[PDB]
This record gives sequence, structure tokens and C-alpha cells, in this order.
Amino acid sequence: KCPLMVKVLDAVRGSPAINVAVHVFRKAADDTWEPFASGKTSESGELHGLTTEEEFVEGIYKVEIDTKSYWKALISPFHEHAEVVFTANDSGPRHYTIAALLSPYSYSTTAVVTNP
Amino acid sequence: PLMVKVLDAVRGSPAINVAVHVFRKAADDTWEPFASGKTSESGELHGLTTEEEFVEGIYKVEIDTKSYWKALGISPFHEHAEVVFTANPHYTIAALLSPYSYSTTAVVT
Amino acid sequence: PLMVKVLDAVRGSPAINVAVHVFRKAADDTWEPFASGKTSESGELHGLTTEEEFVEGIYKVEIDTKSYWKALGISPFHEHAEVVFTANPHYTIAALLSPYSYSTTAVVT
Amino acid sequence: KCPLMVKVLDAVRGSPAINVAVHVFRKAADDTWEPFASGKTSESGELHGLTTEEEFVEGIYKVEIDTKSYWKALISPFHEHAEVVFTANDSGPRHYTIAALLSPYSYSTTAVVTNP
Repeated sequence: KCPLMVKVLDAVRGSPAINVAVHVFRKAADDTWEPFASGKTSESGELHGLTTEEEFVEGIYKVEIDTKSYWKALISPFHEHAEVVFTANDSGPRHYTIAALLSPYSYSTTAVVTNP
Repeated sequence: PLMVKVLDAVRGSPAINVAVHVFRKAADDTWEPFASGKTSESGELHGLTTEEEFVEGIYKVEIDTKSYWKALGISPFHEHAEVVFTANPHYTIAALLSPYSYSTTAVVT
Repeated sequence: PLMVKVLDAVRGSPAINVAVHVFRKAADDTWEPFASGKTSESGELHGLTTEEEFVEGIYKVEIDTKSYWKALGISPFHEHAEVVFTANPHYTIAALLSPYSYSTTAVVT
Repeated sequence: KCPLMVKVLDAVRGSPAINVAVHVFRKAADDTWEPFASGKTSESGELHGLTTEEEFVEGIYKVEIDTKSYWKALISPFHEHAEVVFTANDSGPRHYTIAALLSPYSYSTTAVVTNP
């Protein structure tokens, strides 16, 4: 394998952040954000199967994590969502895990990049 | 009412000369330029806007983290960091930068 | 030369009235009390020490995060947060608190 | 299963933090920190097998992550180590993952607590 994975934790509960919606976009030649993939985290706070090594070509990707819907569905948080934007696969294929740690007024995000 | 502070977690210092662009979501759902600056020597950016123009609405603060790391000779992961929020308490948007990670917090007083 | 700032990531605010204890590692490898205070209304603690007494050495800053969350009616994970470092650039120790997580950064200028 | 696990990431490299030494202590009846377990992270940045459900009784535990040796063994970091101190198993047995994200002048740590 899965070349793009998202893992989300809840810093308030000390648990996986479950049922967090995630939308992925890819910059198109026109320079606009085209829908690329979407899904939601599981009970372990992970999201797999967004894409395939074949479809995940080079490009600029935006991973939007819908944190406000997450918190509301539980609390009124600060951010609308957490947006992770990066160039991918520009030195050849890699695997990416986008990790995010969520608090109502704060989040962090880290990328773990490996080369299968 | 809107302040940006950026810290470098690799050097344990303010992140200086970082470009910051603020946008407001237009009725057409597009992002209109609203304000921009470079962080100061203390990693701070002030006077982006006034209480008058900073009306309720959704805002985006884009921090050009990539140019920052490149200036320092370091290869970073993100294109930029983006903070998106509804203005509806002075807002401080703080960001802590590492090459492959960043954290952002809102201090609303 | 030593400042502590504490933020609450749940409320997006300064963490007020948080007890902070600083210790210095003695030659006997024990931790000697060195300084302590409560964060202010701005989540800040200053005047812990002077340039004179803040000599090189290893220091520990203990932040009583547990009492903080309990005062707010919230069940937290950590007993406290601990920042341990060698003083050898003004040191700002900043901490960002959540019930089950905290981050700490050093800003050395 | 393993009731106490540690996971460490490097925020500079975007990778697991490998060969990070970790020492665990438990507060004794005397109120001093007794050695409880130690180990080092693997190539995936994880450390398993510190202890067993049977030995991991209630108590106050300190997980010390030796971040300075880690960075030096690569850079001169700020902290001596990252120290995670918590009461465990006071409402019955739980499983704990202590996650830490490391930068030379900053770290974060999060607990994920589950009830098998």
C-alpha cells in the first residue's frame, strides 16, 4: 504493498482516532486540485487502500484530514481540517505514511517515507 | 487580532524570514489573498490585519516551510504548512517545524 | 535566562496556574531543588533564576500536568512532564499539553 | 499480548528512530525508581517484549528514552532524554504504547491505552 497510508491518533482520549474522513487530491496540469482518493480511518485509526503503486504517480498531493467533522461528531475544535501537502515519487516510487495527532486546538503531522 | 509565530525544532530557534500568506474564503468558495509577510527575527509576524477587516469567515494561513528548509540546505517533506480555521476570543497561530513533521496550535485569548 | 511557557491544546489557551519545579543535578547525581513557580495568566513563568546562579550543569524542569488536568475535571495520562537538559545561546522551555500527549521544545537564543 | 510498547519516529529524516535505548523504571514502596526493564528500538522504531502482563503490575512507571545518545550517535541535541511518567494498571490491566516523535530541540510523546 500500500503506497499511501494515514494513521490518526486522538491526544485527548489516548486512543486511535476512528472514523476520521480523509480526502486526497493531486495537483493537475492545470494547477488545480483534482480528487484522487478518499476514505475513513478504521477502529485502529488507520486508513489503507487509498491507492495503488500503479496509480500513485509522481505529483503534488494534498491529504486533507477532516478533523472538525471528527471533533464535532464527538466538541467544537479550532481547525476546519488538517491539510498535508507534499511532492511524492519524484525520486522514484516510495511508500508514505501520513501520521497525525489531534487535539481540539492543535494537531501535528509527520511523514514516514520508505523505499520498498 | 492575528499573529503568527514559527519555531524551528531542528535548531531550537525562531524560524526567521519564513513567508506567510493568509487567504480568506470568498463566497465563490475560492481563496482570496488577504495578508502576507515574512517572519521576523523572533519568528514572529504581526500586523497582518486589523480588527476591522478581520471579520468572521474561514481563513487559511499558508507557511512556506519548503523554502525555509531549502535555504538552510535541508530537504523537507511538505510543500508548505496550511492552517485553516473559522474566525468567529486575539488569535495566535503557532507552528513548530521539522523537515518531515510540523505541529500547529491555536492560542485564542 | 530561563523561561517556561505552557499551552493547553484542548482549550487553545495558556495553561494557567500550572506548578513548575526546576532541579539541578548535584554531584551526588541527585536532584537538588533549584527554583519553582506557578505559570501566570499568560501560561508563563519567569524570574526562576538569575544569570549568576544558572551555571552550566544538568537541569530538570518538572511541570505538574496531572494537577492541571484534574483541576479541570479531566483524567490525564502523565504524572507530570519532565524536561531534562544541559545548560552550557536565554532558554525558553515550552510545553504543549493534551490529556494523553505533550510536546516540549527548547528555544535557545 | 505485549502490555508495554514504545514506538519512536525521527522528524528530521521522516523515518523510524532505530537503536534508541529505552530504560523503564517503577516507583518502589520506598518511593525510589527501581529498574524495571530496558531495551532498544528496532529498524521499525519499535520496542516490544519489555515486560509481561504478569510482571507489569499496578504502579508508577517511568519510560526514559535516551534521545541524546540517539542524536549524538548520528548531532548535538537539547535534551538529555525524554522521560514519560505515568500510573499504570490502576483500573485493571491495560496495554500501553508510548509513542515519541523526536527532533534535536523538541520532542512529543503520546500514550495509546487499550483494554485487551
